[PDB]
Amino acid sequence: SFETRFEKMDNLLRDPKSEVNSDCLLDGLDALVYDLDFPALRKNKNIDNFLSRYKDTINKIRDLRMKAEDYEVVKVIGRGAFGEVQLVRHKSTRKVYAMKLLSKFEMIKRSDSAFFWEERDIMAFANSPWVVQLFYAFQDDRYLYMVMEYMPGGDLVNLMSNYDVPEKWARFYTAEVVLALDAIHSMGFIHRDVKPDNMLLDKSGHLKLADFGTCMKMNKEGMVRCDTAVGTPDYISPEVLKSQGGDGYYGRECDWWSVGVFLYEMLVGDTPFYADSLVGTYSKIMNHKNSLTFPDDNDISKEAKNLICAFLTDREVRLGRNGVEEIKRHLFFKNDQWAWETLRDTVAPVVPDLSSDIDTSNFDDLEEGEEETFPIPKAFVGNQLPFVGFTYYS
Amino acid sequence: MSFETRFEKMDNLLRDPKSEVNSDCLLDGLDALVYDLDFPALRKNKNIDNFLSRYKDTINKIRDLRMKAEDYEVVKVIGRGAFGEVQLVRHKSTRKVYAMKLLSKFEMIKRSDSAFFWEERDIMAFANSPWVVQLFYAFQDDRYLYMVMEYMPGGDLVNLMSNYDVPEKWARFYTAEVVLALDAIHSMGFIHRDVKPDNMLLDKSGHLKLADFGTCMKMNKEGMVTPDYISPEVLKYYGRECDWWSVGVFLYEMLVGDTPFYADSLVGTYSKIMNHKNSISKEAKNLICAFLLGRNGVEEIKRHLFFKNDQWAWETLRDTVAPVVPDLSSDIDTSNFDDLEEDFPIPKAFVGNQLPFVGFTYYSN
Ligand SMILES: CN1CCc2nc(NC(=O)c3cccc([C@H]4CCCN4C(=O)Nc4cccc(C#N)c4)c3)sc2C1
Ligand SMILES: CN1CCc2nc(NC(=O)c3cccc([C@H]4CCCN4C(=O)Nc4cccc(C#N)c4)c3)sc2C1
Repeated sequence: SFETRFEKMDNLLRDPKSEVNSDCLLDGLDALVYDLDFPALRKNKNIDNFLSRYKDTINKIRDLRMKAEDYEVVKVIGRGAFGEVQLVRHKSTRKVYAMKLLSKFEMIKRSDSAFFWEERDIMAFANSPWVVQLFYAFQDDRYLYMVMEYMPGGDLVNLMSNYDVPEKWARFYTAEVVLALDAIHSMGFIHRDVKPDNMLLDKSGHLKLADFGTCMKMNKEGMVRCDTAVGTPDYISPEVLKSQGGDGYYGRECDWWSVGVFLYEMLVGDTPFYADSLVGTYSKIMNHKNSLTFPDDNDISKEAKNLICAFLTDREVRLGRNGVEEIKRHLFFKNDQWAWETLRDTVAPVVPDLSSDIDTSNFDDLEEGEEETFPIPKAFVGNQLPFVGFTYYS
Repeated sequence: MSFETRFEKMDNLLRDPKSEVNSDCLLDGLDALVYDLDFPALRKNKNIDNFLSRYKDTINKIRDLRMKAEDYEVVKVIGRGAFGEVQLVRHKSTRKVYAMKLLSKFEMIKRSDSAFFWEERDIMAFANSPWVVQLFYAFQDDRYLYMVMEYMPGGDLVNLMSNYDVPEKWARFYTAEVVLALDAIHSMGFIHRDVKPDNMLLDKSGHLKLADFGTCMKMNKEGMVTPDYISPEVLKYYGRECDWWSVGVFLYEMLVGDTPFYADSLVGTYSKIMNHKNSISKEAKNLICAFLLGRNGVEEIKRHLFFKNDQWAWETLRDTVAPVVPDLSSDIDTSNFDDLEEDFPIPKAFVGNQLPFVGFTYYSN
C-alpha cells in the first residue's frame, strides 16, 4: 500500500532508536568525504566529481552540527583504555557536562570497533536514576564524543581510599549496586564489568553505573555465548575467566560474583584474589574454594562473611541464581535505616560538599603523551565506516 | 551563532527541497554505498564487512518503501533519446497518468556524461512556471535514473509542422510562446543552448512549454556560460543571446518548411552557420534577419512589428485560444506521438559508480 509505505518511511527518519535516523544519515555523507578526500583516490573521475559537489556543503554542515570546539575543557577527571573523560562547559548554554572521547585509531588498530553501541543505547534510553544519562553523542575524523551527566561525588575507589568505610556504609552502597544491576538485567543486559571505578556518585551522594562498554544483550533464556573473557583481572568471575571457543556459556550470575568482590574490598581494604603478578590472580580465582581467606582481625560481621561467601562460589551454588529477591532476603541487608523500595530517596552516607558547578575535589588530579593518527591511504579503506550512525541529540 | 539558532539552520537544510544535504538526498548516499560496497573482493575489508552487516538489511527495507519503477505500469514508449527513453506511465496506486524519462547509468559512466541531468532536474522541479514541464518525482536504482513528469498529450511541434501547413497567424503565436518560455528560463539564471521544435511540447489546451533541458547550464558571474539550430558564437564565454538565434531558425523552418542552414552533409551545415552573412511577409523576414538584437532586454523582441496583432496580448498570451487544440478520447491518448519499438562489471576494488548520482532523489509536496 502507498499510504502505509510513507507512514513507515517517515517513522524511520525521526525515531531516535532508528539505524537510518536523520542524524545517522549525515554520518554517512560525512564519513564518505573523510575517507575519499585524498590525492590517490581523487584520481578516480567518480570520487573527484562527488567531492567537488559535496565538500563545499559538508564543511558548512561540520560547523553547524555539534563539535568538540563548542565545549570548554575545564579539567581531565578520568582516563581509560581508548580515551579520557573531561569536565566540560558548553560555550553557548554554559551547561556543565562530563565528556568521554574515544580514539578512532586505537579502536581500528585493536579491532574493538563495536563496544560503544550498547553503551550508547543504554545511557541514552535507560530512563533509570541508576544509569548516568547521555545527552549528546557526536564525532569527528579522530574521536567519538559522549556528552554525559556529570557526577560531582566522584568514583567509589576514591571513597574507600579517602574514608575508612564502616559496615553501615558498606550495607548501603552494596544494596544500591544490587538495585542498579537489576535495572540493567531488566533491559536484558549482563554488565560483565562491575567494579568501584565504574560506580559514580551524584550531587546527593547516590550510586549510578557509568561504563556500559562491556554490556551484552541476554538471550530469551537469560544466557550469553562468548569466546572471549571480558572484565577486570581482580573483579572477573571464574566461569567468564575461562570463557574460550566452545566453552563460553554464562548468565547474569557472573555480575553477582563482582558484587561479593566489591563488598570484600569495601570492608577488608584489598581485593580478595590480589596477587603481585597478574597470572597469580587468575589462579586464585579458579581456586576460590581454598584461596578466599578473611583477615584474623575483624571489624566485619558473620552475615557480611556469609554474603561474601554466598557470592564467591561456583555459579551453580552462587547467590542470586534464583532471582534478585534471593539476595534482598539475605540477613546482611536487614536494617532499621532504609527500605529496598525507597533506598535512593534516603540520605546517603557521604553527601558531596560542592562550592561551584565545576567542583572537582572528589576527582584526583591527572596529567593532561602524544597519540598516533591514520596514515594516508593509497586506496579506499573506509576507516570512518564502523562509526557511521553514532551521532545522537534527543 | 549560538546553540539554539544552529539547530534551526541545520533543520532547514534537512527539510529544504533545493538543499544538497536534503533528507531524501542523504538516503541516496547510504543506498549508493551499499550498492558499491556489497561485493566479495571488497567484503574482505573488516570495515566494509561491518558496515554492510549493519546497514544492508535496513537499506533493503527502505528500497521497498521508497519510490520504485515497479510502482508504475508502462502504457506506451512515447519518446527515445541518446541515453534513454520517455514512457507513458500510470502509477499503480493513485492511477495518475505521467510521462517517465529513463536514463542509463552505464551509458553515462562509460561516455563520462554524468552531470547533464542536474540542470534538467532543478529547472523542472523548481520552475513554478506554466512554460516548463513539471517534475513531480525523481528516483533511481542501480541501473537507471527516473523522472516522473507532466504528460504532454498535444505532442511535439515537429509533429505539428509535419501534419499542418503552418500559416503566419499560427507562427506568430508559437514564436511568442517560445520567447515568453525562454525569458522564464533566463530569469532562473539558465541558458538552454539548444532551442528546437523537438524540445517544445503542447499540453491538453494546445499551449507550448519547454521540456528537454539536458543542454542547459547555470549562469556564471552575471550572465555568461545540437546542430543545425546551433549559434555561431558557440562554435568558437557567451551569454543568453545564443538562445535567440535558435528562435529565428525555428521561425524560418515554420514558415519556409526547411531549416535555413540545411546541408546534405553535417559538415556543410557547420560552414553555412559561420557564413550566415552570405548563406512570406516583410515583417517575418525582418525578425529572422534580426536574430541572425535581444542583447539588452526581452522587451526589444516583444516590441517588434511582427508581434503586433488583434488576436492576443503579451501579458495574457497563454490564456487565449491555441491554434490547434488536441482532440483527446482518453487519459492515455497517444495519437499525437508517432509509434516506436518497445526494445556493470564486478569490481576488484572500490570504484563508486553510483557516486555521481547521489542526491538525485526528489519528492514534490
Ligand atoms: C576492551 N574493549 C571493550 C570495552 C572498552 N571500553 C573502553 N573504555 C574506554 O576507553 C574509556 C575511556 C575513558 C573513560 C573510561 C571509564 C574508565 C575510567 C572512567 N570511565 C568513565 O567512563 N567515566 C565516567 C563516565 C560517565 C560520567 C563520568 C563523570 N563524571 C565519568 C573508559 S575501551 C574498550 C575496548
Ligand atoms: C552529450 N550529453 C549531452 C546531454 C545529454 N542528453 C541526453 N538525453 C537523453 O538521454 C534523453 C533521453 C530521453 C529523452 C530525451 C529527449 C530527446 C527526445 C525527447 N526527450 C524528452 O526529454 N522528452 C520529454 C520530456 C518531458 C516530457 C515529455 C512528454 N510528454 C517528453 C533525451 S544524453 C546527453 C549526453
